[PDB]
Amino acid sequence: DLRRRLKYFFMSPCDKFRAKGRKPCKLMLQVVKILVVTVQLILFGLSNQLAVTFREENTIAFRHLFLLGYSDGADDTFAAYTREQLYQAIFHAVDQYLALPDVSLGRYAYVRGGGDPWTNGSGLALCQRYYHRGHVDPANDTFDIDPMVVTDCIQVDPPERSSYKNLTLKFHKLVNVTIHFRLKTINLQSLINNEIPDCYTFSVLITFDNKAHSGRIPISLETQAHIQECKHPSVFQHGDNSFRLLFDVVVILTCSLSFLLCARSLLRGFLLQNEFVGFMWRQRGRVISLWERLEFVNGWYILLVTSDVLTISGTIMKIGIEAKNLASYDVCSILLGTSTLLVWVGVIRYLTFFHNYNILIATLRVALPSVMRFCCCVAVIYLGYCFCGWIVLGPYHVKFRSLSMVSECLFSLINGDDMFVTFAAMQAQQGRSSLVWLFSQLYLYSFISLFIYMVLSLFIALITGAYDTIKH
Amino acid sequence: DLRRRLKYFFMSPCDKFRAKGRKPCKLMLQVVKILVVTVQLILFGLSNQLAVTFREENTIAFRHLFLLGYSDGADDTFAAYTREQLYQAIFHAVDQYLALPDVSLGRYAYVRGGGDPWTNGSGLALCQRYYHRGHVDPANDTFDIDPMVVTDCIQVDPPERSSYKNLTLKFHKLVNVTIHFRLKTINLQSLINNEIPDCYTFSVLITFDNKAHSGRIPISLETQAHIQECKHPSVFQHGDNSFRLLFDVVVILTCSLSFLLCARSLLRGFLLQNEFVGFMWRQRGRVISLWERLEFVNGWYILLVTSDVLTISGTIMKIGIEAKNLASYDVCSILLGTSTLLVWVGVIRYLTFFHNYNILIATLRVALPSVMRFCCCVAVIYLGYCFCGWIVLGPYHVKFRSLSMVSECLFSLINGDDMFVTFAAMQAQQGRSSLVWLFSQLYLYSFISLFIYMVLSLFIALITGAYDTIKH
Amino acid sequence: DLRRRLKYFFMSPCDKFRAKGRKPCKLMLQVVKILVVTVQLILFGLSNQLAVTFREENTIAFRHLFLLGYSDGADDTFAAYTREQLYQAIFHAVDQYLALPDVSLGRYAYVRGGGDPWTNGSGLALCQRYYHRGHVDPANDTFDIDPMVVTDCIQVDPPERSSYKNLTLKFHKLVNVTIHFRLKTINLQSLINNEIPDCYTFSVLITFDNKAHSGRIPISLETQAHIQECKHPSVFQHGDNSFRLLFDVVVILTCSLSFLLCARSLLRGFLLQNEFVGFMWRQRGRVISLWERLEFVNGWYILLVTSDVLTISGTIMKIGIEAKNLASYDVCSILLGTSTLLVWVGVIRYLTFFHNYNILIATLRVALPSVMRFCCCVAVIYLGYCFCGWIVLGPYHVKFRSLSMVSECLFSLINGDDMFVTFAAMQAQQGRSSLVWLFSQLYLYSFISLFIYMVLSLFIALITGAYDTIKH
Amino acid sequence: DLRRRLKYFFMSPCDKFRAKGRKPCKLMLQVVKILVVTVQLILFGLSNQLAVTFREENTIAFRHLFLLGYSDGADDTFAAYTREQLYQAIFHAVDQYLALPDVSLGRYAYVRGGGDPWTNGSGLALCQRYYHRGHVDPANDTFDIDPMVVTDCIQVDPPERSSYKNLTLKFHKLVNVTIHFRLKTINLQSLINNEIPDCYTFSVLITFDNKAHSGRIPISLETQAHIQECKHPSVFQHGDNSFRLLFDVVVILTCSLSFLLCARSLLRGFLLQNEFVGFMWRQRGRVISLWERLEFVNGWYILLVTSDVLTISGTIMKIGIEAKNLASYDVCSILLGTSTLLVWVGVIRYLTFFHNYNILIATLRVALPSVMRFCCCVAVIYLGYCFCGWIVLGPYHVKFRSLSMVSECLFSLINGDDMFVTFAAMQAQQGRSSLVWLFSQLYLYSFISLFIYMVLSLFIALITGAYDTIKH
Ligand SMILES: COc1ccccc1N1CCN([C@H]2CCCC[C@@H]2NS(=O)(=O)c2ccccc2)CC1
Ligand SMILES: COc1ccccc1N1CCN([C@H]2CCCC[C@@H]2NS(=O)(=O)c2ccccc2)CC1
Ligand SMILES: COc1ccccc1N1CCN([C@H]2CCCC[C@@H]2NS(=O)(=O)c2ccccc2)CC1
Ligand SMILES: COc1ccccc1N1CCN([C@H]2CCCC[C@@H]2NS(=O)(=O)c2ccccc2)CC1
Repeated sequence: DLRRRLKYFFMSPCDKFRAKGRKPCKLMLQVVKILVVTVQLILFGLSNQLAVTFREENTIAFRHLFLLGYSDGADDTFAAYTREQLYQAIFHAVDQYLALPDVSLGRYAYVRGGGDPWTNGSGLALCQRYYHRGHVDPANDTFDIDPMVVTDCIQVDPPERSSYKNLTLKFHKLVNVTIHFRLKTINLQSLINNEIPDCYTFSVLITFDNKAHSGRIPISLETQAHIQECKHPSVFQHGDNSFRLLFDVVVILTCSLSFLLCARSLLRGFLLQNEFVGFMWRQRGRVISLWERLEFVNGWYILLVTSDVLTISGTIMKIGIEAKNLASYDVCSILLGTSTLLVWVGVIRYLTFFHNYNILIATLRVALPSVMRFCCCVAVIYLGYCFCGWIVLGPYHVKFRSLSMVSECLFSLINGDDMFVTFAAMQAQQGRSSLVWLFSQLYLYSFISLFIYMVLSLFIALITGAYDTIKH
Repeated sequence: DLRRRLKYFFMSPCDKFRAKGRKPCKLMLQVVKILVVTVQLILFGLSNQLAVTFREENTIAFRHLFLLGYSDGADDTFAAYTREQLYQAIFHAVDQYLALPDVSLGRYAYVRGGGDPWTNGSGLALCQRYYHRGHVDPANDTFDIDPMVVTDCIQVDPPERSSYKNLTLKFHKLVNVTIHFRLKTINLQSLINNEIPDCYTFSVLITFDNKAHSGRIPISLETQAHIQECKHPSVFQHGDNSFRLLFDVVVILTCSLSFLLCARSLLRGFLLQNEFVGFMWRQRGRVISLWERLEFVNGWYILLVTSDVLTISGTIMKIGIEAKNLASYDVCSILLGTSTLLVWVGVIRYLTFFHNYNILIATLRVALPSVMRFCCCVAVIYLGYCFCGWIVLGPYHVKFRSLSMVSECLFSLINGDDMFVTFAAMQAQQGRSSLVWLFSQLYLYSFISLFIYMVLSLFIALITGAYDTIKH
Repeated sequence: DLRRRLKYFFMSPCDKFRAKGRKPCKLMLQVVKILVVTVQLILFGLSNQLAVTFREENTIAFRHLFLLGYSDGADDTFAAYTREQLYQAIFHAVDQYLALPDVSLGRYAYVRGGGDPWTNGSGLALCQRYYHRGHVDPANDTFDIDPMVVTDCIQVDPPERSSYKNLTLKFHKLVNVTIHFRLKTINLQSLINNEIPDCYTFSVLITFDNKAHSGRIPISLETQAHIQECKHPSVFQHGDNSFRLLFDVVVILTCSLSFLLCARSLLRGFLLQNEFVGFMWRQRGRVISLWERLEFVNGWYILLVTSDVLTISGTIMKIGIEAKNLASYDVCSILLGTSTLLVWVGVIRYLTFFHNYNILIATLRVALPSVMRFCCCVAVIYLGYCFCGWIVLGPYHVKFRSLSMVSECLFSLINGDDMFVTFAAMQAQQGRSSLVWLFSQLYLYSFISLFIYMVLSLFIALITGAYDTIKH
Repeated sequence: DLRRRLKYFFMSPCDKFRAKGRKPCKLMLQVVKILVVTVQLILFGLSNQLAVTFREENTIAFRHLFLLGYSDGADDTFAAYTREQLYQAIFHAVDQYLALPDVSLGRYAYVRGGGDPWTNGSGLALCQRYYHRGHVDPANDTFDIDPMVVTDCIQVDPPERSSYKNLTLKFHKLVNVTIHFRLKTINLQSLINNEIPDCYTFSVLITFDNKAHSGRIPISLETQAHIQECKHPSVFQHGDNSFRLLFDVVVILTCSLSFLLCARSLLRGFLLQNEFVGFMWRQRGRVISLWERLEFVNGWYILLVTSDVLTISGTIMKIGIEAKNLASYDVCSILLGTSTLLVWVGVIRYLTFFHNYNILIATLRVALPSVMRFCCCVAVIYLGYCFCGWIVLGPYHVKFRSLSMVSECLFSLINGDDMFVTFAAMQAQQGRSSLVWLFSQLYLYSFISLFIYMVLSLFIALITGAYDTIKH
């Protein structure tokens, strides 16, 4: 009765073909879906790479043009330690902004005031932020402070093809000094794709930051690009307009077809399951809390459904980005990359049809639960070690400041990396604190030994036991 | 008779609940103790982090302000090789100290003489130490020396809102030159916590050190902070005065309750044990030297007692530190971190109640003795290698100077780290000493091979044998 | 009948010697072939090393002489950011070319015009490439561009024992600026071999590259040597003319003899096989699709034949290179190195004659298929991870730009290398993109854990199972 | 008969004590020998360390004083690229030598002429070496060269408490330029030991090396110390004269006693063996080629004899060094370190008396032969890979120049070190040679995979099989 139905439902594709029904249509559909998803991802990645290089090189040029005394490397630890140093840095930034068209190797254009910092007609705004009242006096031990940041800002307007040299900076109340301006470029490098009308607008922010009030003011330069269409389309675009959008709609249609087929199959499985519980109610025998009624389901279809949902949701956003006003590449790239990862993991299913590959897969499937329980135990011990190391070695070593950093350092240590650099960093404070040095010796030796000579060996033992159980 | 008593004593908590007695009160007490200890540690660590950053940034500013020709990095290998170089360094330090209020980006205050080096009214003291009699003469081979360090010191007093330029430095008898001064700051960064009255006093020591008499005088700058209350309290402190001290007394009370409960339980175990030895004296049978009468004890209660002792002893010192005159963070942080590590290791006990986690724990408990015996053997071989490597490769390579450094280098080598850097450091003296180069080749190859291909494999074999014994 | 024939065919060499036939002639021929191939490779490698050092040192001297502001290291990140910077770099290059004979520490000679860039009488040609029409205007959003690179070039002729200072560089249309010149040297270092008439001609190309149009123009110096005979032979060459060519013809003859013997043996095996299929047709029994009729063959003879083909094909090209007009060392070195690798792998055959070494070899031969199937599964998962990591972490981290680079980074990570450097590189953008930072944490932890604690353990399990099957 | 004798000969020390004979005299003698050898090694190492630091710091001071434009680091890649650069370097060296007493921070003394380069009265000799006849002409392709190095040298005599500025350097025939001078110092740092009369004499050699004739002349500074007694002894030496020599003679006597006891024991074993072969000749039974007659011997006594021979031979040389004219620390340190390594390995013998440690030792003793046979096979494959990698990647990457360097790089790669740095170094020439880049990809991936996933797994399998055989 239901015997033949469940037989066919649990048959492999080859035995299905042998018994009844036509060829592996869904299987070759999934093959072509793998192909189109990978090709789409590669096409997206090449263009993103070629635009990221342009953005980075323009930022490097901006740093070398506007930061005084800047040299490659040293992007951190670039600061000011003297009032004249800070004044010279600020005045150099503003003078280079005013001299840009005569000295720069690129071609930029000024942007007149159209936002919050820039008033009408101004292209650069240097704004300083201080406290409304501050009477810091390290002598007599009195400060008399009320934090309410006041902003006093100057606007500099550029010339066409003074009043900032009178800046007084209020060093004892200063919070930060910032410089805002914008520069329009044209990406001529886009003559390979012939999609040249990439017509950027960089927003440059130079920050002189005085939060810590340490006498050391770090200096930074961050930028933000805003891509557009540079009012000159369809010179070579007649041949490339159709290809990208047609490939995107092909991907969307293939993934929607895959989703509908897998939904049909999952509904079929659900109905067969509910038939089985009823007919087992008929004889009313071997029933338990029924956790295996969930084992009736097919996990590969769940994986496939998730992958096509992610693929179509990311392809919609890619369509929006590459032509329309969508500017959010992070989420789109995360969606597309996760979908491609899942699509490529879904080949393990085509490998479990053959006996030997199925042995190698069943070994891991059998070993996984013990691995996760051991991961619980090791989790708790490793978290204790992370807390102890953070709290003790934080004040002395910069690799142990954040909990994320101490976690990364320990995870690198249990795999053999930066081990002697860590040990030497600890060695560099023996004279400062012999007690902390001795604690660091005990801590590092104990942790590395316990986690390399006793935990990884047990992971190996678990996997080997699983392999032996499978091969017998 | 005693059968039911020992039954209940050795029952698990679930079977205890099933047989007689109320709920796991001690177990949930230990859970809330884990929680409060971890939260206290995190609260302490955040504030220590935020103060250590301030101290470090002020020290960096001091180095860049007072050391002549100083650049980031190069904190070692910063020295002087010429008399005019040393004179210019000293005079630059003193001139920057005198010019600080006009040039510094921070706000500091001078400290008039109140200690040993500083006489009345002086803020800076540059003191040179030489020998009482020294007639070093490399020619004729005569030195005629009697070491008795004499200190000749100058005091410079600062001005308010000369006599050191006449320094003669006695280069052939010099031991060191030092510069001592103090600077008062106010930690305005403490406006997040609103606990702003952190009103430091840095003690800066600039050392020109001539111990080796090599013609190379290294120059260093060390500082020491002395936190205080800056005579302006209770502006926002009304809301934060109670929270920290209340949390500390809550931790103290929870840990004292835990300690008393575990002491009750350990006394119970002792009395049951002494009852067992007597009733076994009654029948007078299966008695040996009685090492298992100690196996009657519960190690988890020992761990818990140690952890609460450490926690309360460290919380008392934290209470002393954060408000009173206690300034010793090293011991307090070590105590708190060790207590948190032990408290988080104490969850393994809650995992050994279930069968599968108990298998994973019993495997390690069974494998530990063989691991420690193999560690004895490997100890002796590794110590021989450390001695040989130190004595032979010490004179040529700086990674092999100290016994602690050669031990760290070898422990990193047996785990795959800095291996090629070590080999290349050895390669860099083939022309100097072919014999030492060949010895270093043999030494490094032999050690790494013997310790990677024969010792770690035996650790794996021990753990795998233990796992197989447990699973059968 | 055929029983004795197949007995002798499958006998080992020792049992062959015991039963019938003379000594291991082919085996000792292969031994002397190993010897001569290794000696030839070493002789070739020493001379290539000694010439590569000369080429590299001349290129370093060229960089320090012609690049303005160049310092060791910094071979990348050497660029120009200002019009005057670029002009000064170009003029410094040309002035140093004109001043070379008075300032250089080597001895070079000028090469008058004999090629495409250099017209008659000119030694240096500085050529700039721009667009035929370009109206880039970042303001108003208009570019009006048609890419057709026009080359405007200047020729500078050197003096014997002006007109380039009038260069205008067209910065808004520029593609690149190049400088071409040649310099003749004589390798006097070849007085050890006494093969001194190495009389080079370096072609130096200095590129000022403006592809990205970023405002940052990287500057590079590449060279190309062209070895010759410097019209002064046979001063010491009478003793060294014969040795190299005689050794090369000895290698050729030995490898041809080896090839002919192995071809005889393979034909013998083929004829015995075709006799076996016929006589099995006689009784007409245990026949299948006959995959073992291919197992009749000897793989070691295939390896040997390939190795002698590669050796003779590379020795012909080495003969051509070292005296004649052949200048292609890459292919010759690849051929010779592959042939030497195969010749040294062919000793495993001499080890499989003894029982214990044969056990160690048969273990690997039995474990190889499972290893390759697991490599298929791991291939697909690892490729999914590579695609996801490239697409997501490409825009932010330079180790993830190319697919080859992300593959190398992941392959290094699963073996414990640059792990914490990767983690810290990710940490450096938490403030920029918390979302990408969290994704990178999940990604790296998941990948390293899955590939270290579950895949390598299964490789170990496969090899251990194979060893246990072999030893029983 | 002989049964009781062989019983006692093969008894353990505890069973010997139980059966007949007094206490473990030889065993506690070996314990005190371990102690004295380790203490002697430590005492030697501390003093060698403290003198090596002085030598190194004086060399650093010499480099910073005499090399023009020298900065810490950059000890390689320090060269000259211009005639005026070389002239200025030479003249700066000589001027600093003449100005030393007025500018140096150490105290040095001039050494008048008493050797080969220095004639009478001269302290510094700058000598240039060129060819007797050289007509290098890169144009016309003619060199006309006969190598016969002629030395033209200048002598500069120092003043007391010109003619080198007229140097012409013959740049087209130059081989090298050298500068030789000596400086007497006094090690005042030896006031801790009070063994102050360490009265050195540094021989400084500054080499301007032009072997390659590349236009790049590297510049180096090497020194050589010559310790002496500085004509002022026995000021504090009355208390330290006896201790070192008494400890050295104690070590010599202890090691000679150990050697004589072990020689007695080995002769005893030989005589018992020769008795056994005779009495087995009596019954004339179970005799073979008799490899076990050598198994009659005790390897621990061989190890001990070698260790005491090395210890006494190195202690004689240490006695010679620390007071007499012996100046060869390399051989002495090698002897002492090897003897200490052997003495500390000799504790494994005291561990094999107990059953569990003996199991852990017997596992390794049983696994060693299979390990060595697998090492033969892996040897041959790894040597093939080394040859191929050297010959192919030598011309492009500096880590692959020497066979020793490629061997160190590969041995580091199979253990997970500098793997991504190697891969990136290869990546840096994709544009230069795509073919060599592709070969390097195949080469590195193949090697690392074959050696990590197939060879170390087999080492683990061998050790695990040995452990299982021992535990059953
Ligand atoms: C794909 O997941 C895995 C897949 C296969 C095996 C293990 C994991 N693991 C490791 C990955 N995760 C770690 C992330 C970083 C910190 C939190 C976890 N460290 S841990 O539990 O103290 C730890 C430390 C050493 C060894 C085993 C666990 C936790 C699951
Ligand atoms: C938590 O302790 C452990 C826990 C689990 C396994 C091993 C240890 N070990 C290793 C940690 N300790 C080492 C500290 C540094 C020097 C002294 C010891 N090195 S060793 O005995 O020559 C050595 C060298 C290689 C492998 C095994 C021992 C010694 C106990
Ligand atoms: C000599 O070949 C081998 C010999 C012996 C064992 C394994 C291999 N392998 C590893 C070498 N090859 C890799 C090259 C780089 C990327 C492509 C392959 N990576 S992988 O299949 O995702 C992978 C990742 C981790 C472990 C096992 C496979 C693929 C065959
Ligand atoms: C104490 O000796 C050992 C002790 C215990 C195990 C192994 C060795 N080995 C390794 C040490 N020696 C190596 C020196 C460098 C080059 C020559 C040899 N490399 S290898 O035979 O290709 C090779 C490569 C990978 C794994 C195993 C052998 C060769 C004996």
